Amino acid sequence: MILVFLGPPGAGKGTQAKRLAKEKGFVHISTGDILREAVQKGTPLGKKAKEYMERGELVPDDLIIALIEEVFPKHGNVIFDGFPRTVKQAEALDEMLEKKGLKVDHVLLFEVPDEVVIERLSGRRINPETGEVYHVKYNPPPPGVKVIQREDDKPEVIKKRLEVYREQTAPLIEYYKKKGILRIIDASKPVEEVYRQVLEVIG
Ligand SMILES: Nc1ncnc2c1ncn2[C@@H]1O[C@H](COP(=O)(O)OP(=O)(O)O)[C@@H](O)[C@H]1O
Ligand SMILES: Nc1ncnc2c1ncn2[C@@H]1O[C@H](COP(=O)(O)O)[C@@H](O)[C@H]1O
Ligand code: ALF
Ligand SMILES: [Mg+2]
Repeated sequence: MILVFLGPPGAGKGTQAKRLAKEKGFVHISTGDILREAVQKGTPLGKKAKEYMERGELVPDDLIIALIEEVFPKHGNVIFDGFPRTVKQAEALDEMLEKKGLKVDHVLLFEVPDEVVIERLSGRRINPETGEVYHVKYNPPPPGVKVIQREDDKPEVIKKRLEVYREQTAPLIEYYKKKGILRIIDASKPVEEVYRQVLEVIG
């Protein structure tokens, strides 16, 4: 089974993907997590991607396409979390998979309004050593866990990221609808309820 999680920044895609992957054995491919690792390591990819990410812009397609060619699991279940994020990325994914006799089985759209997105992102905090994600209101970190606010979760950068999503990523909703594989979830609900809806799709 190959899944794509699609939706605005802060919709809860990572939160749900991490759980589904552990509980059901999917390989989790988060382009954001992988890119943040590259930046830390200072690889050619990381050094180039950094300033796009800091501005809330997308990293250029060719870099992301190469990244996915390099890490795409040969066999077994996969969740692509935050990839694809452009039409050209989605076209590349389809081509890659077809060469392997595979296809995307379901694309889960995490629907949530802007006001909710903005609250989730402005209260998001991360453990920079593990990538674990918390929320100051909805899931605060316990004692002993040092967390930070991502630079891209600043108010002006959140604004830009939502703009970028609407212009470049939201067209994927129609791209996948027209493949017959889009499934809608209400990602504005609390975490447990979102997860129930995820399980319903993949079942
Ligand atoms: N259903 C939910 N309700 C409330 N807060 C949530 C929910 N899902 C995730 N969060 C919190 O909202 C923020 C965004 O979640 P995250 O999984 O990082 O989203 P994404 O991967 O889509 O950008 C995080 O701070 C997370 O703790
Ligand atoms: N598929 C992608 N294409 C382009 N840039 C991406 C992609 N995934 C992550 N990014 C970059 O990483 C940032 C964080 O994304 P994420 O961690 O998925 O919320 C984005 O705002 C982009 O700068
Ligand atoms: F996957 Al995001 F901000 F959209 F961590
Ligand atoms: Mg994420």
